[PDB]
Amino acid sequence: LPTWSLMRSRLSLSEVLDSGDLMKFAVDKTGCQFLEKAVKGSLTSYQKFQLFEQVIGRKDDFLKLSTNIFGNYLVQSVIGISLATNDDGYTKRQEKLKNFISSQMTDMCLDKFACRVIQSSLQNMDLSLACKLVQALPRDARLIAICVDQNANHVIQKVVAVIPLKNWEFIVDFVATPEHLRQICSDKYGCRVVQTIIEKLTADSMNVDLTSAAQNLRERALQRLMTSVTNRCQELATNEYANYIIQHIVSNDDLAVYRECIIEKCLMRNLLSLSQEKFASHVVEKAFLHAPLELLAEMMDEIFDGYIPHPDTGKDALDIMMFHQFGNYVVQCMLTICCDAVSGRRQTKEGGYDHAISFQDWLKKLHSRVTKERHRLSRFSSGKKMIETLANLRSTHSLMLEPR
RNA sequence: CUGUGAAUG
Repeated sequence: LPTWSLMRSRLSLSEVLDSGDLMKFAVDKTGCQFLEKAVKGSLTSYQKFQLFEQVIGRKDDFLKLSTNIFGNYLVQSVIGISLATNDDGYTKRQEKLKNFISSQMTDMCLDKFACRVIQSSLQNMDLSLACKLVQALPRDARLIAICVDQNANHVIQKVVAVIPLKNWEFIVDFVATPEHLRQICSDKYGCRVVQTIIEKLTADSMNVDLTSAAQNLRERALQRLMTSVTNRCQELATNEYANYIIQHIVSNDDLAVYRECIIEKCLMRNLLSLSQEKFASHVVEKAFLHAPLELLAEMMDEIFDGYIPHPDTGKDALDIMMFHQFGNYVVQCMLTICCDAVSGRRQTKEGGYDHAISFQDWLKKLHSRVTKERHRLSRFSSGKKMIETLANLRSTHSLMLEPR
């Protein structure tokens, strides 16, 4: 810290701005707190002019402060003041700030601190200028690195949240490329980007404000991304991170038409295998909970009768799943769904049929199996829940098998 | 006999 300031209580902001030493204060733990308090006061027109010039008016200083642990806060603060100061330099200032960021977009996105300057600009700038920042995003392998970066992934998520889809449609098609989807989806941060894109592309209650034309644009982008997801959903559903994306599609009511596509193309005929997977068993659970009734019947039939019992012991698919360390959560789900249906906590009407009598059949199968195996089941936390679940109803009312 | 997901003072 410069010696002429040592920090005196009578230090004024104008002193700091006039001295040429603002960069010294801005990168200093104590000096930045002074500037943070100062710029919150009633600034004269010239004080603002000096701040605009010295904080967001000089490209190299702007980058040094934006990439600084303390200076990035001063940058965001001055950006806010510049956007709130509607003088005759307003248009020029915002244009220059867009140019500074655009010219260093990728490096700023990857920086722990400068990515906060990006996000604050995206949501605070006038929409027309914020859309220009989005155009400065890269389109090659650097975009993959941005989506899987611990910092830069939040830049993409911010774009998706505050910028209309027309501006970032290239990101949807970039992610949907089979080679790119595999890399991004199986990453801890990339999977958050994909899930955030899917939610923004959903016609849920947070998109009812869209015009018809923007709804059509959203629907077409959703269909392109859903095609790539459902094309490698088996790989996605078993992955430690991408299984959350499959769960989200299967469980979200506003993605109903895709839940049936995912179930039929990925989970059907693989329920026994996927029920024994650490990550995919959660997907199977969601599918049972949310499947349409016509499909749920096929899923139940696959568990009860889709596999040939073991030729030596007679162990069948239900026995494997009911006692498996992950499969038991699927069987519990099946039992809970049936008990909810017969007790009235779940409706049973679909497609012109009443499937009440079908839930009765599945419950009777499960009750009969649980009754016969009650002694083995009573050893386990899962078995005790299943027994308890059936008792509450009476009061009120990886090994593979040969598939069929 | 219980079973998995984000980066600044």
